[PDB]
Amino acid sequence: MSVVGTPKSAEQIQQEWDTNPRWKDVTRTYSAEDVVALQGSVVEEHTLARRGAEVLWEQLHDLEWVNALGALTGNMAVQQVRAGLKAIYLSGWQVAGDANLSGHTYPDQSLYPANSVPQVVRRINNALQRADQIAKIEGDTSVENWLAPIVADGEAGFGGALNVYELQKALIAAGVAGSHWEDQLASEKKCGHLGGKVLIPTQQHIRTLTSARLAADVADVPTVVIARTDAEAATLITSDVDERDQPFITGERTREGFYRTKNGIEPCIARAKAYAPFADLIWMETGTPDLEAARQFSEAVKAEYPDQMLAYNCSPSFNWKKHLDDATIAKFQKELAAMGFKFQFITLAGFHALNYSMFDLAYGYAQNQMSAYVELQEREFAAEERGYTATKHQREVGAGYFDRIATTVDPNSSTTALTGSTEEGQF
Amino acid sequence: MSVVGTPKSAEQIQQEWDTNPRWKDVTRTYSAEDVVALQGSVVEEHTLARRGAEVLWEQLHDLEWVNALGALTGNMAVQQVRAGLKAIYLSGWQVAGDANLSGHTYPDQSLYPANSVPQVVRRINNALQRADQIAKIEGDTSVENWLAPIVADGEAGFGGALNVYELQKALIAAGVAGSHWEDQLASEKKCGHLGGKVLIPTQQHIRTLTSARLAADVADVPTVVIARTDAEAATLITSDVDERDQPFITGERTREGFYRTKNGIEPCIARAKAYAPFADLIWMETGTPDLEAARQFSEAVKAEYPDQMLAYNCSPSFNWKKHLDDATIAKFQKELAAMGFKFQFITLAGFHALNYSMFDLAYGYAQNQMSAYVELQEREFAAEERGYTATKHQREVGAGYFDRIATTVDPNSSTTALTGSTEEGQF
Amino acid sequence: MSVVGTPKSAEQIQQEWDTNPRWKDVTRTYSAEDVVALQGSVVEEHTLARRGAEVLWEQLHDLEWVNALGALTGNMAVQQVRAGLKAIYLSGWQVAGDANLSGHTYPDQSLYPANSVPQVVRRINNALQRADQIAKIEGDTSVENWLAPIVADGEAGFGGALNVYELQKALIAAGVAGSHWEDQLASEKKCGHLGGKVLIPTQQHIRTLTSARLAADVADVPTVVIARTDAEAATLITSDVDERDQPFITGERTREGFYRTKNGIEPCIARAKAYAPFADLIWMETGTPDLEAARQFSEAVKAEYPDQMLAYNCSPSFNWKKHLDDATIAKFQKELAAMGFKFQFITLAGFHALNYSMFDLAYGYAQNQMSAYVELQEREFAAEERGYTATKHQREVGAGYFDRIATTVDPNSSTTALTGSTEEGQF
Amino acid sequence: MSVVGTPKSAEQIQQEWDTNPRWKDVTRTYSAEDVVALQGSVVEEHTLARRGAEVLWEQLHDLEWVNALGALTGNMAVQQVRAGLKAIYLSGWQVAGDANLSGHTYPDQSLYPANSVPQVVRRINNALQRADQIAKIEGDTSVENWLAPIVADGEAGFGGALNVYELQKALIAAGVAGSHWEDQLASEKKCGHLGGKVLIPTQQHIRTLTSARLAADVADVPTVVIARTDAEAATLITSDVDERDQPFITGERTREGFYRTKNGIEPCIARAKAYAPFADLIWMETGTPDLEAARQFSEAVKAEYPDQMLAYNCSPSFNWKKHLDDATIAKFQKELAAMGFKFQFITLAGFHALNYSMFDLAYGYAQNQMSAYVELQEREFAAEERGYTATKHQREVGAGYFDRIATTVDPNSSTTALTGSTEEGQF
Ligand SMILES: [Mg+2]
Ligand SMILES: [Mg+2]
Ligand SMILES: [Mg+2]
Ligand SMILES: [Mg+2]
Ligand SMILES: [Mg+2]
Ligand SMILES: [Mg+2]
Ligand SMILES: [Mg+2]
Repeated sequence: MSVVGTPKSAEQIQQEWDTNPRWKDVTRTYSAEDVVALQGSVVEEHTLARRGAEVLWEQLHDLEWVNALGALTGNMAVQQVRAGLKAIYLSGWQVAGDANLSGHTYPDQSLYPANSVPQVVRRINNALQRADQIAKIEGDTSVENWLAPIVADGEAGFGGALNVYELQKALIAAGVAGSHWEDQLASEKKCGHLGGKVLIPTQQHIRTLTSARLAADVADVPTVVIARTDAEAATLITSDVDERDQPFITGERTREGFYRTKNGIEPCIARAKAYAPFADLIWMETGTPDLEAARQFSEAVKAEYPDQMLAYNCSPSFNWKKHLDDATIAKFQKELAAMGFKFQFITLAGFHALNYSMFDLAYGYAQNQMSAYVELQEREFAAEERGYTATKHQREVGAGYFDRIATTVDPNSSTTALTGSTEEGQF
Repeated sequence: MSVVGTPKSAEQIQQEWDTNPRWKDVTRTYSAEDVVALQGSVVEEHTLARRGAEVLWEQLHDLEWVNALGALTGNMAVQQVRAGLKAIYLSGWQVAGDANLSGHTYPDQSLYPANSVPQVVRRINNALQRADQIAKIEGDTSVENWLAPIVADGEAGFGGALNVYELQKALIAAGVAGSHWEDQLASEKKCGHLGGKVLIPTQQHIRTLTSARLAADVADVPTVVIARTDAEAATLITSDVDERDQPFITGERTREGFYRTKNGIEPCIARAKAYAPFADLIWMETGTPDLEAARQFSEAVKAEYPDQMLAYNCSPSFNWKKHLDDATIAKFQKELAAMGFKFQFITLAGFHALNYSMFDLAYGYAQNQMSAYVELQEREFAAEERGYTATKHQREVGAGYFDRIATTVDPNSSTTALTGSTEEGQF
Repeated sequence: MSVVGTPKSAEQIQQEWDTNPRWKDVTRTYSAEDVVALQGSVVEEHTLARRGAEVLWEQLHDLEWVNALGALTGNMAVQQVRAGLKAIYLSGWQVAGDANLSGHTYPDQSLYPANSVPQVVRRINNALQRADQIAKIEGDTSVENWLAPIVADGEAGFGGALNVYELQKALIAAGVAGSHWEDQLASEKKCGHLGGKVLIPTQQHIRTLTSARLAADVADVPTVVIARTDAEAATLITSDVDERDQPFITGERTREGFYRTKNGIEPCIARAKAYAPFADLIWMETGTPDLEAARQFSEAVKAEYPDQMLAYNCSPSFNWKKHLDDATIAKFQKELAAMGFKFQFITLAGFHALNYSMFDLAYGYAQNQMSAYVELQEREFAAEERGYTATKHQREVGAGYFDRIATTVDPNSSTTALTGSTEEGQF
Repeated sequence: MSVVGTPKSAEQIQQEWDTNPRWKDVTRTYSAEDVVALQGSVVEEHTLARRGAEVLWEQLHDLEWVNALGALTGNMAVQQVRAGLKAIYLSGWQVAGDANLSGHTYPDQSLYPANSVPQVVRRINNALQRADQIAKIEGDTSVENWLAPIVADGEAGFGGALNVYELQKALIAAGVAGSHWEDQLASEKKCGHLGGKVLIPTQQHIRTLTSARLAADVADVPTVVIARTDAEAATLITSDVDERDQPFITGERTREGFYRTKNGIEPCIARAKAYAPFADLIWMETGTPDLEAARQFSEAVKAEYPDQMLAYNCSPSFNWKKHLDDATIAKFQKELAAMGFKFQFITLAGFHALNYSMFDLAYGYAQNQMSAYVELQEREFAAEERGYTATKHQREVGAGYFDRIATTVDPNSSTTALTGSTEEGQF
């Protein structure tokens, strides 16, 4: 028949795990033969997941740090990369608020359908691919890599280890470069800066990270796996079964049967160390933007795992100027990078950028009608020396690219779009 | 064996068409008994489509005009209402560019799946409903009508009269208030400011408008029907069958078999007059923002149909200051409204606000990291004086509303969200 | 200013609760005031949800029993109603196997996206509405109610009370007549006839049944709520916090933190008694089709709630003729109805009818090609005596209905479908 | 900065076109450079579309003929392969009737959203992959190739050449092996055996076929392209612009402006010869199942293109025994295969199998309840002799495969599914 997509043998997988530096301090408690046993007789190639994960991993080592902003539409990711950024962050909060498959607006509590983040990963890749296609026919080489790696939110996995597995597999099918997984109970998941957070036992989250790595291995892509702990603020945990969690149990219980637990940096450091063999990066959620609390967490973890890369949420859920002055804000990311926070991200940047700009425009328009919009259009013209291109919305969205398709099919077509447009005539 | 949703009698519908001022100069070439024959034995109520269409009809007569901005996400629509706007425009261009069900970025050429605009109508209504629910528990009466009427883009119907019918039916199921339909060939559809436009015969567009009205009648809701002509710039038409079109046919053909046709305001005036018995509002696409041309179109149509309301596209596809001075720009919508342009809209407002604001934030972030974001957050704090609420993003997307559900189910729940949040603590 | 969809006042809600016999023995632990506070200023009418819930309720009291087959496509439900059944069963197992929004084939473990069953509800209603519409234009009175009530699977709620609330809300929006809810941990959910099941505490399932009733009340519809218990086979429970479950707790614990518990009919009886004030019907999963065990459960429950209706899963996961002779199989559902099992259903009827018929067809087709298909067509022709209509597939699917739309829009249309069809000329 | 998915060079593409026998008689009116120009800087690999197309092309040359049945769910394709079939047919008609993204039941008139068939391609592939995964862990080698090639319906492209391009690209991404395209007007598209069909000019369908090859070239996969002509029965055409269609134009016109045209075998032969350079297989719809008419068509076409493979629709829209005796029926497909009809398919097999099997079961269940279902279950047990496996529905849908995933993550998990199941205990 055909040999397309034949899976590798267990031995070839094993040699890769033994010799490739990518897997240096990666623990897999399953075997290579286990991976092959799950792959069927055909392995689909996942081009964008492979390329993204590779590029992300190199970047995490070659750059002083990799930073990103949350993107919830395709055009958002295109502008992030046009503006120079080298990675995209796919916030689950933002998907909950304004981009999930239920169509509803939700708080950040794993309420939306579990395939919602994968769909947005696919959307962002499609949008980047379109900018890449448009840049090629225009000879625009100002952007080196349109296909920036995407790091996406797996939340608490929407259930057990098998829901984790399927989420990761879907994320990879959509072309994700990395994914993060937090040690909360899925059925009570919260934004790390909301209350009512409930942890799961340390070993249960190790199962989740093992499942996330298994799905990437079965899919044969080196996806970046990020472990997040919410132990800094959570005062509840589902069980005391795990001996590593028992030191923090207080004995008090809730009507639901949850266990009260002592929160803070101490559970966070211990969970980071338990997750380290199972995590390419480690992220601890914090209550404030504090370089000193971050140094304290960082140093402890590298004390046992010196090569362990970390990740930091520069969260809009912090009132930044209530806590830091302008000098500290301006150095914040650079300082974190020195401590080993190699991936830093503003989770809700898209939500705030979108909501503020539309309120600003709409309130102007409610008072001044067209004068309000022309101010925006003039700001857009001005931004073109900075590299902005979306003022010409027709080309920005592919009109010239689909013209090229139409003339490739029929060079004499009288129904192409850009010729005779007001964009060609006024821009 | 229930009375729920029993359809009306023919006589009942007929009497409504005869007596309700809503149908003053509305021609239906089909009968009431034709409508009943298509309704089965159960007629689903469409609450939001009914309320939206009735509210929209009133505002078109009570206000001096109705204006709106394009919205491509739910949060966008929420901010427009929060800022005082009383209607939402749902642009098909923006759906093609950044919000359609294929996942791809597309030029405005009817490339996306035909149920994409219905899905966004449903999304916007869900979002406005969430805001309405939150305001109610917060005792916030600052907005009188959260459920602003949505006017949505039907494009060229994505095919024949039955595709038109199904699109209108889906728009109504999602809660649309009004829909607009243009006289282009669906297979060659363009943004009215792109080239390569192909008109369809006058009678074929009357068929489209009749099908949109029938679908609203069968759905038993008074949807506002908007007729759009693209004849100002189109120099192609599919056929010379219609005697009303023949005066502008030149006899030149293209290789695809299209007919060349003399473009300009004269064909728009003739098509407008032909569409007026079938259209609640009439919309002529133009190539520049020109108050004198608008007046010429308006007076010509009103000479025959004095009560005929018009709609105008304040298009971002115009380079506005290259054509008008700030004085005229400032008075543009007010002047148009006096000529009878009672619905005016900026089609791509959402695209440009989203793309510009993200490029701006990202560009600063690339050079100054957290300092660029804190600037945005401080702008958001400032805008609270004008009624902005999204700085508190948790309550904005319904964290307090879902807490209320949670404590309604279990008042002693230990896992509610706002108590202990950094938002409760820092905002 | 509009009165469309204005919410009721708490007093109206209270009076309906106190006076409607629908709510005779129904406990609500929240107030009518609470419900109103969640309704915003507009309540969408849910026509099919209201009509189907009312029809379902009346049928449960007017017929000896209501039976149903699992349906996973719209055409399936149409054929069930055409063949005389009076309710549709919407199996979550079948959705996981062959009709969920991930696009993947899954075992029955709550792996698919949580809006999947709602989408199939909406689909089934659309298909029944089409059959209804066709029947009207055909003058076909052979089916008195095409819109048969749909009873759909809400599984273990896909998370907490809030995930339950959103699933019930989406089911109602899609037009469901009733939904069922089982006392398993969502993250380890199983088909009742699979091993490895984990119970939640009795109170937590009461919270679920309360959440489901609350969403029905906030959506202003009398949805039938079914409580399912999995305690006949489950030997694991998440916690020993509820004193009603402690008598069955052994005290040993698993690595996951689960508690071993003594399974069988006695925990089912106790749980059923605890659920009775919050469930319109009660369902205990069993390991075999056994009338004697069903009698035991019915007698025990009814000894305290004599008017409590029960549901029974006539499961294809039983090897029927391994456990009963043809005489017992023939009387099975009649005997169950005499014991109060008023809703009875074959969950996987659609999966087995679909899978066997296609294997049988394809096997014959591989062997004798067209001869195998002609055998099917001839059986279809022979079934017309019994009322089968789908041999004429064009009309079955609405070609004549859309011809009626087409000729309503344009009575002179030269592109209608059934005239000149091979169906008109060969059938 | 990665070599993953680096596009081939134009010279590499040219060499394959010049030297690979797959492209022997394939005309491309565009260039290899035009293909690279559209590829961006990264080309995603489409494993299933590549493997499927390669297997399909091989099977069309190795086997006496390749026959298929229409499949509208994943389980349907699984049973077709289990029973020995080597290809799957994906019918646009069936998607309209029971499996499209609108949720509605439609007649076969391109009413559904244009990404519906790609979604079903992706679904079928997912379902075959799961059967493949299950077979591997079961040690089941009874099926040589679970990933049977999929031939899917592109209808009339849902618009112009760019709609055609996007549908082919979406079909490829979902993993299709071949796609067929008909010379009908998209806005008036019909099932070949409905009336009211409108042809488009010969050259316009060459543009569609060229557009379909271009998309496969840009996606770097050798998708099989089938050309369908509806000219046997269609009496209307949009235009007389093409001199190849003028021999049949009568001069009369309809009120819509369509041209009446003389239908039959003669325009079909002229159109097949025009399409042959742009089609891997050629299909003419017929009004009856007639071996002599089929013979005449093949001989006339092969008279000029001796190697041109043909495709034939064994349509359930024929009343088979009304036209043919059992002997002709039994030999029909073999006879066609000797004429060059290498792909033969029963389009609506799934619709009729699904509809008849559910009516039959439900009618029996209405009369005799469980006796009727046990009759089916016993037939399923009996079919196991023939290779049927779905009586064990738990493993059929992957309960064993997900158990293997669960015990790869945690070998001592206490929540696996098949151990303790009734399927293990009773089957
Ligand atoms: Mg998140
Ligand atoms: Mg590590
Ligand atoms: Mg538009
Ligand atoms: Mg009018
Ligand atoms: Mg179930
Ligand atoms: Mg009760
Ligand atoms: Mg078809």
